Amino acid sequence: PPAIREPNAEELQRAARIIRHSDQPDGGLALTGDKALLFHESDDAFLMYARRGRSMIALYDPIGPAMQRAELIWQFRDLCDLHHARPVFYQVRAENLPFYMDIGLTALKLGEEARVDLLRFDLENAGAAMKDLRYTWNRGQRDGLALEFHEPGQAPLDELKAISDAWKGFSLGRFTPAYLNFFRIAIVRHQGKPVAFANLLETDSRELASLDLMRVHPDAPKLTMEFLMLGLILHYKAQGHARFSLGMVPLAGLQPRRGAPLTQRLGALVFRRGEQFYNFQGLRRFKDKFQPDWEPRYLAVPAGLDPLVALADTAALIAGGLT
Ligand SMILES: [Cl-]
Ligand SMILES: [Cl-]
Ligand SMILES: [Cl-]
Repeated sequence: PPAIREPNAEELQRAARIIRHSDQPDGGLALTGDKALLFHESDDAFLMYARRGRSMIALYDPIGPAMQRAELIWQFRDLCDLHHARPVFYQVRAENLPFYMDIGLTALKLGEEARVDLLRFDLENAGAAMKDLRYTWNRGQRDGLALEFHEPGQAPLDELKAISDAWKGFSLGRFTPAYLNFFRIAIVRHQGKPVAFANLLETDSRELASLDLMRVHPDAPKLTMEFLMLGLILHYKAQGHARFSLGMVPLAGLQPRRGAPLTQRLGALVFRRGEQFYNFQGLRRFKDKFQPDWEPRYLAVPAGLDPLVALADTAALIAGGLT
């Protein structure tokens, strides 16, 4: 069998095209180039993966049209058997689960993704949740916080490096010019001084927009984070987008429920930090400030086999990274 390689600049450009034609902005993580690309025979859809141990671990569901997604999943199983490796899918949607079942994979709960319904989101709606955001938006504007947007290529990357340094791989983006040049970038300035930034995952449609890197200067005001997020939500709402993703919160960050099946517990082993799980304290509570809708995300592993092995390889690949 041939060699698993990183994609070239021609392949990356082809992948970038596929993402634009999709409703899957999170596919933009393929553009770091540290993930191998499995293109459909039509070159209208791709799947991204990495190898760790005897496992081949795909990142997210395949990027592309519905039918091509399903056929890529079968392609991947074929490719995995050709290399004598076990297929693993990291952070997949429940709707694609039947396809993973068909190639002989079961699943473990990994966490939950928070997405804000932009069409329903309004700061003048009821509830104290909206009240607090109105305060954050005005109090923050008094204090000199301002959100700006830069087309791809723009934005002082030297000023971004300052925040980035004061503040990996596979499931995350990389602070490199080659990568950040692909995306729109939002910057928060405290009375002119850069205090936070974030690259923006978009598509040519307005179905979904999400996040990747989001780094904040440690000396920045407390509200900078909340302000930056709220600003992005209002921004994409105005642009006419339907949903905005705040990212995922792994199991340990959700409300603890023991007495639960191992299927909905074992997924925690992906995020271990020494003698402790990453607890992701307040991460759920923070995302909940914007009243998002939560949806499960799964880790697809070979069925009828001890998932501890695939969990180990997945844990190693992730190396503790999250948005
Ligand atoms: Cl996702
Ligand atoms: Cl999907
Ligand atoms: Cl402060």
